[PDB]
Amino acid sequence: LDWTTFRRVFLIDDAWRPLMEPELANPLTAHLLAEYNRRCQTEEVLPPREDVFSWTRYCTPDEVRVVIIGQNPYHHPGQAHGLAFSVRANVPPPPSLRNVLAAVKNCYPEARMSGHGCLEKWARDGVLLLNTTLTVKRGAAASHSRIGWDRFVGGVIRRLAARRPGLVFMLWGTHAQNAIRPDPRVHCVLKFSNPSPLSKVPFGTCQHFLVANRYLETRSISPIDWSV
Ligand SMILES: OC[C@H]1O[C@@](CO)(O[C@H]2O[C@H](CO)[C@@H](O)[C@H](O)[C@H]2O)[C@@H](O)[C@@H]1O
Repeated sequence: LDWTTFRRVFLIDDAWRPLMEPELANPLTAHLLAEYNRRCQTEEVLPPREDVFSWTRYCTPDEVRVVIIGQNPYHHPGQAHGLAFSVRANVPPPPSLRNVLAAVKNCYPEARMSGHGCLEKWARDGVLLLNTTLTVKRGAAASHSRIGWDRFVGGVIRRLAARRPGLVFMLWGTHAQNAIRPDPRVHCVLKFSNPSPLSKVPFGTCQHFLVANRYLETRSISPIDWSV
């Protein structure tokens, strides 16, 4: 597994090399990539290839201030673009994203919200929106959850966390909470129910956005402007 080749294939930004290159030495990464490629040859896999690692482009590893974990990408064309929860700018926010934006609006009654659900602005500001499974077969939710992305992604998050003391993690729902278990004494770990529409627990009362900024300030880190 060669870094230059891998980087070129997925248009990965090079600032992430120290965090991702080590993952290429894990024998299981080769298996993951061969299976991902096998899937792309036999299915309409989403998001498009050039977007699978869009999260490496919006900000560098040292700019990450908050990590929000997702599960699987949207499986309808035109929705997913490589970031957890986010959808392309011309797509009315699906239920889970609508729920997240509503909590944001409840936390910040004055925020000037655009009404769209493209979280590129958050990503550029260092809010890492990462799915534990990066791809999916069109029309079949979570269809790629067993191909190996979760270990690769978890590895990257682990290296990022060791490199960076003081991160805020927002772990929403069971799956997110089981996949990433950051040292609570080194990082601010915030848990909540799932913004997924299947949850019968309202996501609207989530105050993580406010809690996160108070934490960042105690660590002399600039707060996040959550408007979007
Ligand atoms: O439902 C109206 C409106 O309420 C919001 C804001 O809290 O979310 C609630 O309702 C959803 C179902 O429509 C739930 O899935 C969600 O958990 C709950 O907080 C908005 O998201 C929604 O537009």
